[PDB]
Amino acid sequence: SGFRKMAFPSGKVEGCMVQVTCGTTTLNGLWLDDVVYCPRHVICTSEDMLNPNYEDLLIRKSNHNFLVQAGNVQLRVIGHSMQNCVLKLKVDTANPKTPKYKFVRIQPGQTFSVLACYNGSPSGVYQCAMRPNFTIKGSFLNGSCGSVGFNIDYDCVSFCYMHHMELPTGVHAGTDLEGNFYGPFVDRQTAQAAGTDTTITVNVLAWLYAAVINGDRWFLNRFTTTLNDFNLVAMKYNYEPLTQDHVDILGPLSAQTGIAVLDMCASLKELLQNGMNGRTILGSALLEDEFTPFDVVRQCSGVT
Amino acid sequence: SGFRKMAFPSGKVEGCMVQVTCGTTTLNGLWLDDVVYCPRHVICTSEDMLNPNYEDLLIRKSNHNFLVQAGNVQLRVIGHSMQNCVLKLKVDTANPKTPKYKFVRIQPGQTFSVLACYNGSPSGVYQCAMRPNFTIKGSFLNGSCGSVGFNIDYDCVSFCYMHHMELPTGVHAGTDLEGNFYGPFVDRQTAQAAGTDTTITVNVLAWLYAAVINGDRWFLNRFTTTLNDFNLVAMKYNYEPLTQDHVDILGPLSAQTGIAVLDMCASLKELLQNGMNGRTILGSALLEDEFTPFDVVRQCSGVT
Ligand SMILES: *[C@](O)(C(=O)NC)[C@H](C[C@@H]1CCNC1=O)NC(=O)[C@H](CC1CC1)n1cccc(NC(=O)Nc2ccccc2)c1=O
Ligand SMILES: *[C@](O)(C(=O)NC)[C@H](C[C@@H]1CCNC1=O)NC(=O)[C@H](CC1CC1)n1cccc(NC(=O)Nc2ccccc2)c1=O
Repeated sequence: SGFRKMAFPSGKVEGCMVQVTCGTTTLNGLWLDDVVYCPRHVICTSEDMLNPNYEDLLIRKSNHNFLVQAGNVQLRVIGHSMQNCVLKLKVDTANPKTPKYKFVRIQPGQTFSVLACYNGSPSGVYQCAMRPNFTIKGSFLNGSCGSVGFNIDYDCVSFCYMHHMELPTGVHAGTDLEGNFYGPFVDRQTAQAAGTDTTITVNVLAWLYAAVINGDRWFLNRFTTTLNDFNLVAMKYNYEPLTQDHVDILGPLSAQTGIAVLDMCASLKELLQNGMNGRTILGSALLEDEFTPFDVVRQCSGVT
Repeated sequence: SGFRKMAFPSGKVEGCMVQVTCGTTTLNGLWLDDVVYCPRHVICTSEDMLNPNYEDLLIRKSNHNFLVQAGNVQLRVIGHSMQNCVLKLKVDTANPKTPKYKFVRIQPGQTFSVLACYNGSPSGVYQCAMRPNFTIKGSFLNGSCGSVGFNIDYDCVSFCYMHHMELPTGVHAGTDLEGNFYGPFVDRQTAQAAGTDTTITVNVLAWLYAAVINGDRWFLNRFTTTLNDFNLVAMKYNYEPLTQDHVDILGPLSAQTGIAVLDMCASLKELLQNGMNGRTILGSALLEDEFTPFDVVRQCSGVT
């Protein structure tokens, strides 16, 4: 049994990761078929970062300015296109190991695997969630940019994130693979703080269900509640408003544990109102909100 | 910046994972060159599990009893050998994608990546530590057995663990790739509980150093201490005795933060004696002991 923060295998993505060099700047690229994707700020100097005009910066740039390196192989750029905040570089080769793939923009609450890369080479993989504020709590050093976040349907890799910037609080922002930022952020060295970081209620309820499954159950109260009731408690503790689909979604888990959603909503309610009082649910001494109902099911089923 | 529990890329290991079927039982195998490694309890029936005599069970078994499946390919077994609690199956093919590899037995405190597998296909990867008791806190369902834990030196994969059983408390035990159990455990369905789970002191000190680096510093006290002093506090809170090498090892971190080891030993000392009082160091409301000094450095350097 047992339960951990666990990421999708990285093998399929690994072999799509290449180094991109334009001038001084060097960051990571995603190579699918004969296109290579990268953050457009690869063309920016440090003096530009303050206030860049990417179109204008693009004038002076040509195919030959972009050094794309796949291990020890210098892919020939033969065409370059900007899309929102991504650069796409047409190359003369197709990636032999392009998998079945897709670009998806995820909703806030949804989780993905992040393969961290420095110089086209992967350092590590870790799982995180798209937070309500639209930020992520990543692990990212200078060089990391152009790393991507993904899910797999054991066949088709789904690309949701590409990393661009770090923010106050030491959190992160980035783009879908069409280069639109999650959240009202821009690629610019300017003051742009995050909003209020709210907790993903449904995700916690899943974590609590995962505890029951596993055996931790001390938090299980004898009371029930209402949706309206609980949502009136939730806003006080900056949790996200729990809806009916959210209820629907927790059904299978409810099914498996024989604990109605709304009873679990009341177990949580007291934990908000009374804290864990220095006990540990599933190892954590905090309420974990970075597991989707699906993420739990994956792990309490053995899906591959 | 930011800091996460992060696992080595799984790509190289992924392509060494195969399904092994002997009778009803079906578990995972590691295929390197022309040998396939699996837990020997693949030859056990449920009636055997109670008390198995593997030698005796082996008599009735032949090369043709072991179905090794690499995706949709039925590797020909041509020789079978038992080593402690592992089965090695000689096959007529070499694994095309065998990486530079090694078998290492790790010490308690050392961490590795676990690639969880069901039916030769990987479900997920996650990082955990070999605990002082010699157990691991894994995520493992029936089917998981024969999954392996590894580190990579970005070249050479080092194999340290292969998963066999789950224990009371919902923790796990297993073997090096030579099939010797970590800890005084046997492959048998019998009563065999773990010992006292102690905390890996040095690992926590690293986590604390990772906080300072990142920016969390509220726990930094104005006091210092002694090794003997702190170790007298540690035993009370079931932490591992901190030694001089452990001090030596924390040097680079000390170097980077300009905080002597022994000052950090005093910051910890109060946290033991006073608890976090419902604050969060690096997201966790608990003292995290599953990061090696090296693990921190990797992540606060960008090693690949
Ligand atoms: C990325 O460009 C890269 O890897 N390039 C090789 C880089 C990655 C980040 C740096 C360290 N960790 C990271 O995730 N990101 C940037 O340098 C980024 C460039 C974007 C396009 C404009 N960037 C530039 C300038 C400033 C910041 N962030 C801050 O300094 N913000 C901040 C202000 C106050 C307090 C805390 C943070 C930035 O991310
Ligand atoms: C493994 O054999 C497998 O995957 N086979 C296909 C399997 C994996 C575990 C089952 C669920 N999670 C796991 O990690 N392990 C076993 O079945 C294992 C076999 C070993 C060789 C003897 N095994 C058999 C019998 C009993 C246990 N453990 C317990 O039931 N122990 C226990 C007692 C009391 C309280 C809690 C646990 C066992 O692991």
